[PDB]
Amino acid sequence: ADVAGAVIDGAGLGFDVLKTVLEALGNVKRKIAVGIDNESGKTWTAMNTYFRSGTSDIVLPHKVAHGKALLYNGQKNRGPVATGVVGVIAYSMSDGNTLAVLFSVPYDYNWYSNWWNVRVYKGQKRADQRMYEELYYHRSPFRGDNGWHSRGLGYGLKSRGFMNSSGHAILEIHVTKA
Ligand SMILES: C[N+](C)(C)CCOP(=O)(O)O
Ligand SMILES: C[N+](C)(C)CCOP(=O)(O)O
Ligand SMILES: C[N+](C)(C)CCOP(=O)(O)O
Repeated sequence: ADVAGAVIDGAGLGFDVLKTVLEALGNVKRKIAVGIDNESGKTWTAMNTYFRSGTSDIVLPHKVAHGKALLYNGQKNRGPVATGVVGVIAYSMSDGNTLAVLFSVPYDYNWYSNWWNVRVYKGQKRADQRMYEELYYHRSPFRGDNGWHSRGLGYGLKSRGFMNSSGHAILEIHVTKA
């Protein structure tokens, strides 16, 4: 089966492949499978993931051509620590701007919920705490509510994505030319 870390045909991205990626992480309380389909017309080059909470043992897929999707994952920090998997993925686009994707899969659903977001930043900006705070608090993230959400991104692009509500999370995003 396709694995986290791979770049696949973007038409092959879907819940089945992400479920498999999520299952392959085994028995961990909070974990996420992330798939982002690049149909933007331009190549993305990975910069970094800012992990606010949690970690990954997967290399952030380096080059993602138009027509390809990346597969990735993250998991809570090891041991009983009551924290989840929360972070921002940042890819450079060939126009000199940055594609940023927020994911948040909190430890405690009594206080918090799943959220995600997608935004293009002007210039080359590495993912960091400031970007996490902007995307989570101020830039209208979407709830992981087991439903799809669309939004135009500017820069000739639009996004359509889905995230479920539970702590074994899947996040599937398609970035297409608007
Ligand atoms: C809930 N949060 C997203 C604001 C902070 C991080 O959550 P957690 O990793 O402590 O659960
Ligand atoms: C602060 N806390 C993480 C122990 C519980 C949640 O409080 P709040 O951040 O929902 O106000
Ligand atoms: C994410 N948010 C800051 C826009 C809404 C509040 O969500 P949460 O932190 O209470 O789960």
